[PDB]
Amino acid sequence: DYSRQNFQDLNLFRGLGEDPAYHPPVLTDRPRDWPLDRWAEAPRDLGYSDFSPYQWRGLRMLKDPDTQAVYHDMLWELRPRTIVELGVYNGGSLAWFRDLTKIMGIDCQVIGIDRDLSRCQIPASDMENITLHQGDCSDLTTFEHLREMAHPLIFIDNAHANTFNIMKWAVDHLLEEGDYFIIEDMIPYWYRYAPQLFSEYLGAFRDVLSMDMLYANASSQLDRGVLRRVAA
Amino acid sequence: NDYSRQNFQDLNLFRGLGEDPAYHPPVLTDRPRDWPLDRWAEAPRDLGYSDFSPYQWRGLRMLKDPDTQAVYHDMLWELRPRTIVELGVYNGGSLAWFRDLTKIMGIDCQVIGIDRDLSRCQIPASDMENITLHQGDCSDLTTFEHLREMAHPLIFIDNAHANTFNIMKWAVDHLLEEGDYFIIEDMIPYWYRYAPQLFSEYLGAFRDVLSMDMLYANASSQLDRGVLRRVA
Amino acid sequence: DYSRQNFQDLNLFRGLGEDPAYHPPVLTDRPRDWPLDRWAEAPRDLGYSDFSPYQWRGLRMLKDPDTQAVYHDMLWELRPRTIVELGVYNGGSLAWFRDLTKIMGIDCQVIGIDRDLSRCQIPASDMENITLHQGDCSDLTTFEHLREMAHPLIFIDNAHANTFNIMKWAVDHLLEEGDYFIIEDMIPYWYRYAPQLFSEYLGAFRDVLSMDMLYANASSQLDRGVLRRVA
Amino acid sequence: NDYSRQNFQDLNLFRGLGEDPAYHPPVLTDRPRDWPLDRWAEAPRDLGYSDFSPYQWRGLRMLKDPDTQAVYHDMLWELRPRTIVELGVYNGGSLAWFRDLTKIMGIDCQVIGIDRDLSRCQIPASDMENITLHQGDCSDLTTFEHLREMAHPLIFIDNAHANTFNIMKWAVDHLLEEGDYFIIEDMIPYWYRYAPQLFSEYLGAFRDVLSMDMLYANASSQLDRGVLRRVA
Amino acid sequence: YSRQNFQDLNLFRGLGEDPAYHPPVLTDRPRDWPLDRWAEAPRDLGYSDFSPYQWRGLRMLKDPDTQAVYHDMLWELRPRTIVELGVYNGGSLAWFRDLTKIMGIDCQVIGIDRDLSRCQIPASDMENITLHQGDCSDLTTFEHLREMAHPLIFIDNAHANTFNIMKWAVDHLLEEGDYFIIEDMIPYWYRYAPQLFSEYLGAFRDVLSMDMLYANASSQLDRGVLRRVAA
Amino acid sequence: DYSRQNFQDLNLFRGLGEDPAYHPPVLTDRPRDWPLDRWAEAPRDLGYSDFSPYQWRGLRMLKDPDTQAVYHDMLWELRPRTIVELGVYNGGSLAWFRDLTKIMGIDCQVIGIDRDLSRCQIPASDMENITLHQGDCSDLTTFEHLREMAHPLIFIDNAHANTFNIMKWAVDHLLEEGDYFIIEDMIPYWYRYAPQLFSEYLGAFRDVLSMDMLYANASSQLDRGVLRRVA
Ligand SMILES: C[S@@+](CC[C@H](N)C(=O)[O-])C[C@H]1O[C@@H](n2cnc3c(N)ncnc32)[C@H](O)[C@@H]1O
Ligand SMILES: C[S@@+](CC[C@H](N)C(=O)[O-])C[C@H]1O[C@@H](n2cnc3c(N)ncnc32)[C@H](O)[C@@H]1O
Ligand SMILES: C[S@@+](CC[C@H](N)C(=O)[O-])C[C@H]1O[C@@H](n2cnc3c(N)ncnc32)[C@H](O)[C@@H]1O
Ligand SMILES: C[S@@+](CC[C@H](N)C(=O)[O-])C[C@H]1O[C@@H](n2cnc3c(N)ncnc32)[C@H](O)[C@@H]1O
Ligand SMILES: C[S@@+](CC[C@H](N)C(=O)[O-])C[C@H]1O[C@@H](n2cnc3c(N)ncnc32)[C@H](O)[C@@H]1O
Ligand SMILES: C[S@@+](CC[C@H](N)C(=O)[O-])C[C@H]1O[C@@H](n2cnc3c(N)ncnc32)[C@H](O)[C@@H]1O
Repeated sequence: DYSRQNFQDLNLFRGLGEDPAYHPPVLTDRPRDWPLDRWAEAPRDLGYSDFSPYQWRGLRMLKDPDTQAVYHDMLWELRPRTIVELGVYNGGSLAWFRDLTKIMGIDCQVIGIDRDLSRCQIPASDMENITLHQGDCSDLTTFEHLREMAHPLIFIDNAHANTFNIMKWAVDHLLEEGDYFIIEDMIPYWYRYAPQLFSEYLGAFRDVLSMDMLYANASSQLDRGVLRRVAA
Repeated sequence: NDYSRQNFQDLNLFRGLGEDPAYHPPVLTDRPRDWPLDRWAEAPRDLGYSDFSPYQWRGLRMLKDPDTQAVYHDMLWELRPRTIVELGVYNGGSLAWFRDLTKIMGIDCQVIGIDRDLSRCQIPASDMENITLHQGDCSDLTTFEHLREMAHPLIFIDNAHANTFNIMKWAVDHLLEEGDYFIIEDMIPYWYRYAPQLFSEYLGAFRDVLSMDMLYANASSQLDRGVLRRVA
Repeated sequence: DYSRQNFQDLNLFRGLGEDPAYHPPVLTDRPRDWPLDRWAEAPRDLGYSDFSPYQWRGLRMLKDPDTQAVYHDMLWELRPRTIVELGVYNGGSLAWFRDLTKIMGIDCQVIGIDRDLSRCQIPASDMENITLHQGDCSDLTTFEHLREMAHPLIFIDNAHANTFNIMKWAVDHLLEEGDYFIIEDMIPYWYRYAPQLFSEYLGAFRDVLSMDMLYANASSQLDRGVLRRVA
Repeated sequence: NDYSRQNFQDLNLFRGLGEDPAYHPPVLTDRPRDWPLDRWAEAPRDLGYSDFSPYQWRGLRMLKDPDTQAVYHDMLWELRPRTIVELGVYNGGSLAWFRDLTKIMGIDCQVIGIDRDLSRCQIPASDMENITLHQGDCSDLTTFEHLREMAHPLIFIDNAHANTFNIMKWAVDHLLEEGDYFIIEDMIPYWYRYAPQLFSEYLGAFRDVLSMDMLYANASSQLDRGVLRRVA
Repeated sequence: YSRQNFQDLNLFRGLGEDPAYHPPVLTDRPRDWPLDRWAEAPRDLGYSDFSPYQWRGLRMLKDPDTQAVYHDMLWELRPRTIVELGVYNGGSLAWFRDLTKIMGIDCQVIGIDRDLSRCQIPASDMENITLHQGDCSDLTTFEHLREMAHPLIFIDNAHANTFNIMKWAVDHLLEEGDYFIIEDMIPYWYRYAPQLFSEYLGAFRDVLSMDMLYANASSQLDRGVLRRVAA
Repeated sequence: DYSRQNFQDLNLFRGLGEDPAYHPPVLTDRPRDWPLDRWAEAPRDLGYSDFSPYQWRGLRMLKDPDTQAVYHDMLWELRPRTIVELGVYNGGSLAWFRDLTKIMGIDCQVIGIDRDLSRCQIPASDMENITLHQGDCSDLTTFEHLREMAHPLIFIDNAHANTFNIMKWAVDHLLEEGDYFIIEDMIPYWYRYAPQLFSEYLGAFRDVLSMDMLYANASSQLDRGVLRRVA
């Protein structure tokens, strides 16, 4: 029935899905064990929904395998001492960045920054190398607090509110040479909707930032949003 | 160096809309408008401008694309609605359209337009016969409690997408009679990716009161599986 | 039925279909009302032939919505007083130009020309500002007989017969600075079969005609065929 | 003013035929015919000329593309035809091809050409063995009587497409035998797209006497769904 | 199954299990589809489109698009001698001979291979074709033939030791205007060894050239048509 | 020039490439730093050969990120105490498996096998729990010399010789309920090249092995190769 129900806002779920806990996909319309003597007879598509079906030790990943492939290459090149996500959801990306700099012999500090850090599904006792922080984007004191951080640094942006003042402040009071400011997912959508202003705003950074063309065309998500600092 | 001699804005605002609600025509960059016929074959065969939201009607911007337009023609012609409503307004270009078409078709419709910010609206006052703007939110349902029993048949369109199931719930129990439509543009395919289970339920609780109208349902990218009506 | 039925030269319908009168599409492999408790299991395709579904007030359209949006832009910018369609079929294009100019507030006179106006479907009543004309294109008296038209103006060829002579006449006798001559559909085809002869022809007009590259690439049907007097 | 005194031949004449029935091989424009191997990779990968009707056979043009040819090759092998009829000659390239193949295959097969206009036929007289041309129109069925009952089996091929069903009618009642082919190259899809109802109803008529040969019928773009043959 | 031996399915790579031509068979539908249900009939081919091709009851691994190219090439440059290196069932062999026969070309076909046993050409049908057993690794398999008339086309369908074989040809065989072609494999050699293939290939700039008329005209011959240049 | 040089049989590089050591991509047609005042005018294509540009801590990877996602999910479910790569080339996938089971907290011992181990690239400082063997697949001795190892067990065929015969001995002598046996890459090629046999051979194992549909369709490389043991 409809007349006895109250509905949520499914907008809260965009680019995220329902639940930050991992769901292990199950098959509906086929047996896991397909009989081999009917090999050709078996269906070729997935079996389940390919929305965001990507995990890391039972923790959901918002970055697809290609975006992972990029971040791996980038990490192995820069040996980044600090990696700062800005937008956390379930924390999987944080548990990845840690687990990865670890086997790379990079002693790295991974920092999450979300105003709501309650969706984090990481075990209490898996949090070696990590520092969370609560703070809204429209206030720049949030980011000052972490200025005595080792370099090289990679600032990823995954909320993307007040991003441009965060960039202006970054350049003016944080990024050393060849540190990465990365805007994930949205940059093309800003050029879709607002071409005149975007091309002005980005174009203002002409002399301090620049797109890194090794990584910038190498994944759907990072497409055209990977930046770093120059000498000037 | 233009970075610090500028204050930057929020550009998330323009998502789906574009920076200016007033119509500006396309202009050409890499070609002339007047291609010489001696070199007809040399002519570039691509468009020449942002294919984002080029469309228009009588000098006002239009967000419904030509296919969508088409569908609402066939729809209006078949149904002959005495009322159409547009939750969500922006430049009010689609209101002018709905009004002009019904007029040409001999239909005595009244177009309504419910926004919170009508300031963007662009129609000349002098050209507003059979159009009414109401202000208010999609959160609380009083915005709609003053919508009189206007004439039927009646088409409801959601374009804001906020609390758009509680507004569905109100429309079914208070307003829609047989044959009346209720159309969620744009958003139904994204809600289905981001919540396959929850959406399939919320939507299914209208089993006995609403059916998707296949004739128009799969005939536009914007109206894609977002066209519903009553059969009580 | 093979030893009885006699047949209709089915080439007649090449391009237009069987019935010039509109008939809404009906479903076949479907209910119209798909149940919402099965929303995710409903077909995604259209469910009816997408040949020419398009219409304008019970009249057939053979200008897909995209082409429709082009001429609209064109009509808005130019504000023409005359729009000569050439080839009528059902006259859906006729009524839709007169309707559209009407809302735009423009004093416009639509004129269809065709060797056969017997499939025109326009209601008797809805004929304000539409002047029909009978005559073959391979007769240039079809064109002389025309009284003087007002400007600015657009000339649309959908008959694609003896078209280059008709370009010669129109330039010589009718078209003014800024006026369009628009060949729908056919340009790429001629350029596919006779590329050498097509250029020869098109290129003669280099001093009197240009491709308006603002509209020229904005619709399959108008693909590289929107011309107008640069003068 | 090159237009003032240019004799404008009617361009509709060349529909799917071209300017000239005489074969002339294609010609490079933007690229040297011999490419230097030092710059191998920077050599362009697009054809070079117009893919409109590039094909040929012994200096005669071929309107039947290689996909269509393969089909005819397999059908000639299987059927070992004793007679083959073309309705619509043009340059008669297909006429030569059909005969040259039947000779190689070791098949006594008279080839026959029918056309109201045989002035474009390019087959030299010295190479006319086993090929009989025929002046005549489609409308007039008298034309087909003097097919002096040729030997079977037998492939009828409609390339003219005029009064076609009224030829089919004749052929069935007068010329075809258990296994003989009646084939309509190209049009069948276009008639279905233009006259959906009347075409099914017309094609339905020949149900008892004819079948589509599903082996060949989906086998080339040009022969597509128009390879028919005598059942029972 | 536990006392079974399984063959190397890589022996059948790009060839298939049987060198004989058998004709395709429809499983899921009738050969004779009924005309009342014409619109419901499958649009898809109806069987495996991997090497479905044949010439007079022999399998053809050259597909139609490639045959059209070789025809143009034969017709233009009447060759006195064609050389396949790679034979399989010999359909390319008896094809190359048959075309030359209808063209009035006095042309000798020769096929060379370490394995001929898979050849399906009957003895009655060997006129002007000649088989040879020899290995690529060994260059002395080839000098047997520098008493062969020109013009000459020389196809590589084997892919072993190719670059050494090319250089033997350029030095000891090809006269100006003659063809050496590599079917299928150049584009994979470029994929796999960008730097080494470009080298091995650009060594022959002073003696060979990519024929641009014949090169981009099939899948199989992609960028492998080469010929001898003016000295 | 050519007549001096010796040419490696370029087919040795089929599916692998020239250098087994990793090298990072190098841009040719663009700077690495594109200026922001002309962001919109930058190229959208990659900038290098997408042939096999993937890596893992300085070692090349021939499994693509898709395939690496499937192998993750698999490991995390099975927690294999033994993985067996059959074919090794640069040893990169050998390491990746060892690295990943390690951080998952699994005590898994990775095993590679090859006829040729000289290409392998893994530093000995970083060799923990990786065991190599030399041996042809040809010879069933290669495997009988393999010592007992712990389950659960994934057995990957990445080299594709004698692949079915190996499967037979794997089922008889090595595999156990729940253990895998995955033929990466080749199975879809064997279906096109040899359908009749490929089915008779695969289906001969119907009683013992099954296609794990959860992973067997989630990667173009693993596509329809993922088998697993089941009583
Ligand atoms: C939208 S999610 C990340 C999704 C990711 N961009 C994707 O689609 O792949 C970003 C997180 O940042 C938080 N967030 C949004 N705006 C913020 C702000 N202004 N300051 C701090 N956190 C914010 C949200 O609560 C949310 O959990
Ligand atoms: C997609 S635009 C409207 C499109 C409009 N029908 C047209 O085509 O011209 C979305 C509109 O919804 C309005 N809107 C967004 N959130 C709203 C809310 N919570 N309550 C009422 N209106 C809202 C915005 O002001 C905006 O004008
Ligand atoms: C394609 S239909 C018209 C299309 C329609 N007006 C539109 O806007 O899309 C072409 C029309 O031109 C007519 N026609 C064909 N040949 C003609 C000729 N030689 N002279 C005059 N009219 C001709 C036909 O009778 C037919 O009605
Ligand atoms: C497409 S061409 C022939 C194609 C050629 N047979 C082939 O191999 O594909 C069409 C031919 O039909 C002929 N034709 C057109 N109308 C005809 C008619 N009414 N009666 C007989 N032949 C006609 C034309 O002269 C023209 O040569
Ligand atoms: C692709 S098939 C030949 C294709 C066929 N001739 C055609 O025209 O399409 C490959 C052939 O090359 C032969 N071959 C492979 N390696 C060879 C070598 N090293 N020496 C001689 N022949 C070889 C094989 O015996 C096999 O017959
Ligand atoms: C696709 S690569 C293996 C990639 C491997 N997964 C990795 O990255 O670690 C193929 C390998 O199979 C090996 N190989 C080929 N034939 C073989 C055979 N008959 N016996 C053993 N190894 C063989 C080759 O030497 C080559 O190293």
